[PDB]
Amino acid sequence: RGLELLSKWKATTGNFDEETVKIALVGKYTNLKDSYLSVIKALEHSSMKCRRKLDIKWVEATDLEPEAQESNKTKFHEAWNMVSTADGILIPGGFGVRGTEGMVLAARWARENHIPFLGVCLGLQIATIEFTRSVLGRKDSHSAEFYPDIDEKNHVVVFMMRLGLRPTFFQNETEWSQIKKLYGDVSEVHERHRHRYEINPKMVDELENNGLIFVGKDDTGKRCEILELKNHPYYIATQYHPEYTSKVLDPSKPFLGLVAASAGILQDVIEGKYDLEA
Amino acid sequence: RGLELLSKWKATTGNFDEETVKIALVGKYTNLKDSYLSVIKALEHSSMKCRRKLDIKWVEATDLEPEAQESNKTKFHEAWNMVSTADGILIPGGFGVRGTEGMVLAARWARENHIPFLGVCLGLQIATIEFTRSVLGRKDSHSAEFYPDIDEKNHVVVFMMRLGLRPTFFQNETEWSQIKKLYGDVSEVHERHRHRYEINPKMVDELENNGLIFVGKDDTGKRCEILELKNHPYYIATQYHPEYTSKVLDPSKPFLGLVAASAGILQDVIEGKYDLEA
Amino acid sequence: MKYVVVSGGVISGIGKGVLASSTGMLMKTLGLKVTSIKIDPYMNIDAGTMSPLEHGECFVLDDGGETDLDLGNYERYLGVTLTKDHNITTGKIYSHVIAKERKGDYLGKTVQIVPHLTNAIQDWIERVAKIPVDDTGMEPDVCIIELGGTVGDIESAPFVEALRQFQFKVGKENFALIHVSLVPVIHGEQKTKPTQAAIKGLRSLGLVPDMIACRCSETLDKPTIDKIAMFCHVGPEQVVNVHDVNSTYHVPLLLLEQKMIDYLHARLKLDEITEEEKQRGLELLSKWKATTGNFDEETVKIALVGKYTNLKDSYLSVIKALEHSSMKCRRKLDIKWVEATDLEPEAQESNKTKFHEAWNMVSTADGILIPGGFGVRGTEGMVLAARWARENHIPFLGVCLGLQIATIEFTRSVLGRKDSHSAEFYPDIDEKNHVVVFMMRLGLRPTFFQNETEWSQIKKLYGDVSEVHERHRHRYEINPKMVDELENNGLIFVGKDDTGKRCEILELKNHPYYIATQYHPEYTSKVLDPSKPFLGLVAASAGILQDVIEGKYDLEA
Ligand SMILES: Nc1ccn([C@@H]2O[C@H](COP(=O)(O)OP(=O)(O)OP(=O)(O)O)[C@@H](O)[C@H]2O)c(=O)n1
Ligand SMILES: Nc1ccn([C@@H]2O[C@H](COP(=O)(O)OP(=O)(O)OP(=O)(O)O)[C@@H](O)[C@H]2O)c(=O)n1
Repeated sequence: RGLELLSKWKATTGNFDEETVKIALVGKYTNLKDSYLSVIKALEHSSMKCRRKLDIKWVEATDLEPEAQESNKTKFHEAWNMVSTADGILIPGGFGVRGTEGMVLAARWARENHIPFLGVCLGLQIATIEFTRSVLGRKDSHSAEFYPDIDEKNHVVVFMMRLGLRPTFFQNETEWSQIKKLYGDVSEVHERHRHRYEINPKMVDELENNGLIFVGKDDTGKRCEILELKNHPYYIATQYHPEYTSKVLDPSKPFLGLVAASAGILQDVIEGKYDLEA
Repeated sequence: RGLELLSKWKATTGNFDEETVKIALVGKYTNLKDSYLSVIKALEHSSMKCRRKLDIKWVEATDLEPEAQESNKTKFHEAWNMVSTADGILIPGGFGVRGTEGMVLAARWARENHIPFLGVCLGLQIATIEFTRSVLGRKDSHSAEFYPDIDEKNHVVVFMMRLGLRPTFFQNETEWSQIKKLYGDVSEVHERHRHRYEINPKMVDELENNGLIFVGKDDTGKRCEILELKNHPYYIATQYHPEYTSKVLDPSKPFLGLVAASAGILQDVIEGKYDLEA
Repeated sequence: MKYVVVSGGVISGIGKGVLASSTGMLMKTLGLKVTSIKIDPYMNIDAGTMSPLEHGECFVLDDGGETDLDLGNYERYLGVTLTKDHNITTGKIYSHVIAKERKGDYLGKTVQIVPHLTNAIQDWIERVAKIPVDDTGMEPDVCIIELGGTVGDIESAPFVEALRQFQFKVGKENFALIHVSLVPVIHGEQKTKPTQAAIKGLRSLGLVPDMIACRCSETLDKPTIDKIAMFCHVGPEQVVNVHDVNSTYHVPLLLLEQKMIDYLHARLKLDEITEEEKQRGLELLSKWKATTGNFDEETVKIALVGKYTNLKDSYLSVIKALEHSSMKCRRKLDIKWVEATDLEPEAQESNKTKFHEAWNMVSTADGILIPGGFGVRGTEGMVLAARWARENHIPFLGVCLGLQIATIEFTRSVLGRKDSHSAEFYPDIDEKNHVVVFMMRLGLRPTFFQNETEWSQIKKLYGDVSEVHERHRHRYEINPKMVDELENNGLIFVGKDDTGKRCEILELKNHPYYIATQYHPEYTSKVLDPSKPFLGLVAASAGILQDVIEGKYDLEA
C-alpha cells in the first residue's frame, strides 16, 4: 500500500503535466473564497483524472438578477459573460436565501442549452424550483423559506437538521443514468448531509413524470437525495454535499461527471480511459 | 438654408470630437454586413446626437440557439457574450425564418432584465412571439410562416405586400409613452413598410391587457404598427422600417431612443439637452 | 415615478404636514425610496430674511439653505436629506420665470401665468423628484407633494392649475390626491358642509381627491363618513380621520390601521416598483413598533431656558430632538418653558411673581437646556441657569449660544473675570469672551474629537467614531487665546474643526453630564436615530446614561 500510494501520486502528478475546462461556480458571496473551499478541492481532484486544467469562474449569484441590471450594470455583464462562457455550471450549496433568484437563471441556462450542470444541496433545491418554474409553469413557486405563501412552497421541513454519513439507494429501473454509471453500478452510496428542507413529496410524481427523475432516495423512499434530468448530456443535482468525501486518488463521482462532461469526455471516463493504474 | 446646413454639419462633427454605447444587432447572416446597411447608418446618425461612440456587436441569431451549444459551441459562447455585454439589443427586420429561435431568446433577455430594445419588422413580430411565449405561457406559438399549426399562429396574412410611405396614428390615451414623446407629441407619423404578415388582431386585446401596449396603429385601427411594453426603460418595436427615413441632421426617432436609453440619457434627449442649435 | 398630493380645507392649520410626512413614512414601510416637496404660497424666496418671531425657526439643510421650518418634519418622518429646491415658494417660482424672461429663454413670446408659469411649476416638481434624497443614490419611487395655503386662495391658484395639468403630464395610476378637510362639531353634532363647499372648490379647479382626511374634535360618526362619501368621489373606506392620539408619532400607525396604505398600494399600483427595499421596509416597521412600545412602556423634567419661550414654534426642532431621545429612554418628557430674562436679579423687583415661577422650574428640573437663542436679551439669566447646573451636579446641554454661555459662565465663576461677556458687547474689547468668524458659518461641516479624550461621556455616545458631521449657524466662536486656560481649568474642548482653531464641543471634566455644542444637533435628530447630545441630556436626567451608552436601549437586539 506504500508503493501503490507512490504510483497513484505519480499518476495524479503526470495528469497535471500531461487543455482547459471552464466552470462557473454560482452562489452567494463568492468573494469569500474559503467559504467554498471543499467544492474547489473536489473540482481539482476530478480535473486531474480528466487530465484537464481547471478554471473556476466565480459568479456572485445576485449579479445575474434582472434587478442588478439597473442597480450595478457593469458587474451584471461580468457575471453573465462568465455564465455564457463556461463549459459547465455549478450551484454549490449556498448559505441562506439571498442568491436564489440568480441561481434559478443559471439553472435555466443549463437546462435549456445543453450545458453540463451540478447542483449541490441548495443547488438541487434550485434545480427543482427552476424545473417547476419553467417546465410545469407554476411561476409563483419558491423555497419553503418563503413560508407565508404556503400553497406554492416547493419544499417541506424535515428536522429529524439531517447530518452526517447516511446511505442513498438508486431507484431500481434507472439503468440509463449517467450518475449511477459513475458509481460503478453499485446498489447504494454513502454521503454527508447538512439540510433542514427537502423537495415536497406531494410534487415528486409530477417531476418524475415530466422527466426530472429522482434517481436516488433514502432508506424510506420518502426523501429526495439525487435527481437526473432524463435525456440531457449531464444535469445532476444531489441533496447531499459530495465535496465532503472527494479524495485526491478517488474523486467524488458527482464532481467527476461535471468535469468530464464539461470536457466532453464523460462516456470514456465511465468506460475507464482515465483510471490511474491498468 | 445654406448657412444653417453648415452650422448643423459643424454640430454633428462637434458631436464626434466631443464614451461608448455597445449595441447587439441580432439577426440572420450578419456576416453579410451590407444586408443591414440602413440599420447601421440609422444608429450612426442617432449616436452623433447622443455624443457617444457606436460599437455594433454583430450576432448571428442562430448561434444563440440551445441546439448550437452541441453543434458549434465556440461561436455560441461568442454570440452569448455579445448579447450579455450590450447596453442595448436590436432585432433588425431580418429576411426569412431561420434566425427566429435565437431572436426570441434575445428579446426575452431584454424583456426580463431591463436592457433597452428595438425590434424592426420581424423584430416586432419576435417581440410579440416572445411576450406571448413567456408572459401568456402559450409555448407552441410561432410566426404565421409555420402555416400548418393553424390555431397557434401569432400573425395573419395581409397582402393588400404592404409597401411605401403610409401614416401611423398614436392611440389617444398613451401620454406615458417614451416613443410618442420622441416624436414631439405630434398626432401621427409617416413611415416605410415591407411586410406580408401582421400580429393577429384577435390576440391584441390580450397583449394590451397584459401590458404589451400597441401605442400606434394604422388609419383603420386594425393593423399593429408600433408596440411599447408598459413600465420598461425602453422596449419598443415597429412593424415599419424606420432606418429608411433616418437622416444625418434628423435621426429616426425609434433608433434615437434605442441609443439614448443605451446611454442612460433618454429623458434628457426628450427634454432637449442634445438639439444641434439653441 | 409615482406622486401623492396632500392639500386642502376651509382653514389653514388643519393638519397637512402630519398627514403628509406620516403618509410618506408608510410609503417607506413598503420598502420604497421616498421624497417630499413642500409648496408654499408665501412670497419669501427663503427663510434667510424671515425673523424667528413669525413663521418660526429657520430650519437648516445639509446644503445650508435657510428653508421653510416644515421641511424638518419630513427629514424626521422619512429619514432623508432634502435640498434648497424641495421648498417651492411663490417668490421662488416667480423669480425663476422672471429670470428666464430677461435672459430671453421664451424666444420673444409673451410669457403668461398659463401655460408658461404652470409649466415651470410642473417642470420643477418633476425635476426635484429625481434627486436621490435617500440612503442609496437611486431616484425616489414616490414623491409626497404638500400644497400649503387653502384651495381657493388667490395665493394658491397658480399651484392648483399646475397640479391639475400635472395629473396628465404624469398619468392617473401614477398621481393621487389626499384632501384634508374640516368637520366642525357644534351643538355636539359633526357638520359635513365645510367639506362639501371645499370639495366643490377643489373640483372647480379640477383636482379630484382619491382620499378625504378629516380634522375633527371626535371619532367621525358612521353617518358622517357616509354623508361625506355621498358628496365626494371616494368610497366610505377612504374618508380617513386623524383623531386625538397618545402622541404625534402614532399617526402613521393610525393611518395604516384605517387601511390608508392598503388603498394607496392599489390606487398607485405599487406592485409596478429589490430585496434590500423589501427588508428595509420590514425593518422600518419593526423600529416603529419599538419607538411605539417605548411610549406605552416615569417622567423626566427638563428646563429649556431661553429668549421668548412663549413663541413655542421658535424652538420646534429642539422639542422634537428631546422627544426622539425620550422614546429611547422609555421616559415621558416634560419640558418646563422658562423665559431666561425672568431669572434675572432685576426681574425680582420688576415682575416678582413670574421670577418665582421661572426659578421653581429651574430648581425642579432633572436637566437644564440652553437652546441656542436669537440675540442678546436672555443672556444674563442663561448664565445663572448654567451656574446652577455647573455647581449642583444637574445634567446640562448648551446649544450654540448655550456653549457661548457655558463658556461665559465658567469664565465668570471659575476664573473670576466678572466683567467677561459675549463679543456682542463690542466696546469692552479686552474682556470679550468670543471672536468674529464670518467665513456666517453654515451647513454640514465635520468635527473631530481631540485624540486623548477617551474619558468623555459625549464621544462615547457617538460610538467611539473618529469624527461627526453637523449643522451650524454662528458668527461668533470662543476666543482661541483663552482656550488653553479653559482646558487647563477643566472645561475641556473635546471636539474641534479641521484646522483645530474652532471650538465645536465642550465637556466639563468630572461632571455627570455637562456638554455644550457650537453646532445645532437638533437639525439632525431622527425618530429612529436620536441626536447624541440630546440623548445624553435625557439619559443623564433619567440617571441611566451609563446603560444607554452600554446599549440597554437599542431598538433591535
Ligand atoms: N411630522 C410632524 C408634523 C407636524 N409637526 C408639528 O405640528 C405642528 C404643525 O403641524 P402641521 O402638520 O404642519 O399642521 P399645521 O401647520 O398646523 O397646518 P397645515 O395643515 O396647514 O400644515 C408643528 O408643531 C409641527 O412641528 C411635527 O412635529 N411633526
Ligand atoms: N383670499 C385670500 C386670503 C389670503 N390669502 C393668502 O393666503 C394666506 C392664507 O392664510 P390664512 O391662514 O388663510 O390667513 P387668514 O386669511 O387670516 O385665514 P385665517 O383667518 O385662517 O388666518 C394668507 O396668509 C394670504 O397669504 C389668499 O391667498 N387669498
